[PDB]
Amino acid sequence: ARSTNTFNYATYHTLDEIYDFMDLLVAEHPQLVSKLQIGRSYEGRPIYVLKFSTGGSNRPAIWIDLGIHSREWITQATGVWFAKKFTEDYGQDPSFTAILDSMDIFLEIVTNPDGFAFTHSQNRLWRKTRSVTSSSLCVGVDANRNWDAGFGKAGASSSPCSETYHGKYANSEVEVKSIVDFVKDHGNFKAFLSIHSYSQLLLYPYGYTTQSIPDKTELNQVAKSAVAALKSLYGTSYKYGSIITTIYQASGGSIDWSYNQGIKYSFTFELRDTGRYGFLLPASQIIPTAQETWLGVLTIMEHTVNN
Ligand SMILES: O=C(O)[C@H](Cc1ccccc1)C[N+](=O)[O-]
Ligand SMILES: [Zn+2]
Repeated sequence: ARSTNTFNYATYHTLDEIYDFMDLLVAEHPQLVSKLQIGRSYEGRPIYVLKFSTGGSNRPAIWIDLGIHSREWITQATGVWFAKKFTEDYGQDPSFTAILDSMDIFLEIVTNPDGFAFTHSQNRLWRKTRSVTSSSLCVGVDANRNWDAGFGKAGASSSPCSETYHGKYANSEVEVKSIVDFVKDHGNFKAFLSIHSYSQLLLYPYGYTTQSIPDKTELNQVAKSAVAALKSLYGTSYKYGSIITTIYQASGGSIDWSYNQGIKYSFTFELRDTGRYGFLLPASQIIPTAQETWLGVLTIMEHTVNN
């Protein structure tokens, strides 16, 4: 409602409620958190990134995006919880305090706001952006097939009506270009975490090719350690490995792009569950999901500051 402590973390929210939450958290924690507008969506909604910083200086940074696929409600709900948790644990958890004392975190809670608004007003299962061209009656692009990393290769669809439509060219979606510009402008990201649901997976690059990344051994073990940390709280069991070996080919993906920019700790989370409820994860699962996922993310961040 009126403070981040009266905000209900155990229910799903609208775009406007999440956007309001950001302003409240900035107001309450002005020495730690600022709200950045990195662009506007196809339909002209502001695209917001929360910056968590204690100072500097172009500090080494962690990127986290949630809700690129709009129907994956657990992700935006987890993003809100993450934002609050950062303000809770800074000054409290020594490990996390050390991360924020030397690094910045950039958190994008609603990466596809038009899709999110649309899952509230029209179609709960909508996944793509809401871009339209006169070239087709079909709406939207899969924003996680739109990145300039194996763009247009097997693992995406060239058909505008497809749910995995890659768009006409790489970065055609302003929601993607806004991130690309921000990350390129910055130049000093060390981790890039893209949060999705569902399937309980922790994935590293690549999706578009079977070629092993030169950091495979390391990321595989970081992934194993993060999965163990996550499992430790409530027993939630994740599988892990490269995108292509674990699911299948997928092209134009965010972490393939981020990894190719030299951002080593590039991972994609697929949160709860494994299909019991699927996209329609019960609200009662929001806080436990956010809690355990935090443990996994923290594990990755600790490897970033110490490397
Ligand atoms: O099919 C997809 O778009 C995803 C598989 C994937 C996961 C990470 C990078 C690229 C692709 C899963 N996603 O949450 O729907
Ligand atoms: Zn997704």
